[PDB]
Amino acid sequence: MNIFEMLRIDEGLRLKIYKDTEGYYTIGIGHLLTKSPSLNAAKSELDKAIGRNTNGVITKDEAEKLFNQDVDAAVRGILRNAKMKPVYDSMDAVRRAAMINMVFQMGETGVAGFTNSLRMLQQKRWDEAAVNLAKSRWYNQTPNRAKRVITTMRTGTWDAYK
Ligand SMILES: [Cl-]
Ligand SMILES: [Cl-]
Repeated sequence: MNIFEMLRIDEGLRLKIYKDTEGYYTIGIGHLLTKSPSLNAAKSELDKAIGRNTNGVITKDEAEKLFNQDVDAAVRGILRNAKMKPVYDSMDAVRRAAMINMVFQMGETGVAGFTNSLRMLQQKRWDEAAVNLAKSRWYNQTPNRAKRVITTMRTGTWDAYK
């Protein structure tokens, strides 16, 4: 298991524009296109991203290319974030993967405001952080996924994903 497989499980794969859990236009493996209500807008954003006239449908290969770029960007966002980087650097590999999953889902910004959880994580106070992370809108909206990520962070193993 690794970040890629892990996220491909949490996000799924869809080759036609779809609405995500928040009602936003998405495609591929969790690639958010736009927070706007317009599909035309979404379609425009897709075509710019892919570099062709897609008409709202992409191939598997294209989905994977967006996904790779998105994972890469999530990492780099963490490393560039003054609140997040030291937390991340302090952790082992499995737990770093849990953190990338979160930033992938919620944006660097969204994750950088879990101040309290970040501190506990950095202190290696796992059960506590786990409890704190569940006290969030994130957990109340997408509970099944949040638990998976939260157990991974908690245990530092991939059991939630087997
Ligand atoms: Cl893009
Ligand atoms: Cl979920």
